[PDB]
Amino acid sequence: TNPVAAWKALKEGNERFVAGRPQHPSQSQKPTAVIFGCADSRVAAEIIFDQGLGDMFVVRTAGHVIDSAVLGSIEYAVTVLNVPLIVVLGHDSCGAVNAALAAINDGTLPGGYVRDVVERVAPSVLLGRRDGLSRVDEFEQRHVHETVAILMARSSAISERIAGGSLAIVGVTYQLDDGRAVLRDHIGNIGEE
Amino acid sequence: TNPVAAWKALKEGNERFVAGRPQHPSQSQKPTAVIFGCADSRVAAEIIFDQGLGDMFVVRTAGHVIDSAVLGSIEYAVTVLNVPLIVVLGHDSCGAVNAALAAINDGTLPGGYVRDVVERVAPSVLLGRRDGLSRVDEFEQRHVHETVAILMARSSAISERIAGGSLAIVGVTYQLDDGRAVLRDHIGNIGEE
Ligand SMILES: [Mg+2]
Ligand SMILES: [Mg+2]
Ligand SMILES: [Zn+2]
Ligand SMILES: [Zn+2]
Repeated sequence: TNPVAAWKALKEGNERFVAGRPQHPSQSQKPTAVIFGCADSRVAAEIIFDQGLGDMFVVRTAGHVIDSAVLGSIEYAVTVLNVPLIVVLGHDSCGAVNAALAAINDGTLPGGYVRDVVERVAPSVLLGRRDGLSRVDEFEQRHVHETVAILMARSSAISERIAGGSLAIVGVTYQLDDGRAVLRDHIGNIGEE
Repeated sequence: TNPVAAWKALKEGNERFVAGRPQHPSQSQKPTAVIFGCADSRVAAEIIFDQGLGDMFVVRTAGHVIDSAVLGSIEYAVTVLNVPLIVVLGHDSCGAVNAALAAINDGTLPGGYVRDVVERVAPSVLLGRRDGLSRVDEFEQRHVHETVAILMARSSAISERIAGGSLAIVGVTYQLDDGRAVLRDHIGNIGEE
């Protein structure tokens, strides 16, 4: 019902997952959070954060790429379903980011609608390279950061609710082999204090 | 490695889920299938089909709406990752479909990027109404059907691989309270014979 309670639920759920003591095995009302994840993730966010049925509204694309339908999906959860928290969720060994890194090397983009994915991931890799980054996971962390920024800049409905106090957005990553959800970016009050 | 083996894996996995005897509790290589699902689904496809880690490449938007990034995501799995099967996965009590039905009644679309979602779901509801449909689940089944058609029409890379023998696309629905994955549409050879 607010960003503090929503983030508390996810943080505790990931503590239970990491501990190997889940409350909602195979997931055992209106959603607590929007999760914006990557299509090549190897594990469901509902497992990572140990949530039950209907707790999460989940949007997923290759490399977290955003177009109008992706944006409208997230805006729908916030404005229609009144969801109080958006989590941009990144992961280790992201293949989409590796594909973007490959295209930059070769100086040309792939064809068809695959172009549309790589051209939306490549800007973050280029910013990353300007700042001295060189590894897929470093680029993915930067791309999570940039994706949070894109969502606020492109959607007045999102940005207004964050300013107004009823929405927060966080950038979070995990490494599959350790399971910990690492909080990176946080815009709005989520009760960390 | 081909659409027959891919569909066999999913069908058997859903039989194990329904039976209450899963091999991959909390999900216990290159993906076996693309799943295109709805963001307001209440349960992960990895549970419904009892799959392990990395087995599924999952794209999700509100109401299965398609834009360039969604399409490119699916095309990426097929052309880069050589995934042999796309599953358009629908579900009961879909809120996005109910939101589209509401907008049609009122004769005007919602604002911001929410417009972009409802205007991509509304065409299926209108076709549904022309054919005498009236319930959310009937409209969702029709919308699964239309979404399979859209993917083939909009992507030459997808359509060519289906014609060529290396890709199939299926439309599947489930009702949460019974768990069964119901096969509705099937383009290509998936070994049902
Ligand atoms: Mg902060
Ligand atoms: Mg057929
Ligand atoms: Zn990824
Ligand atoms: Zn739905």
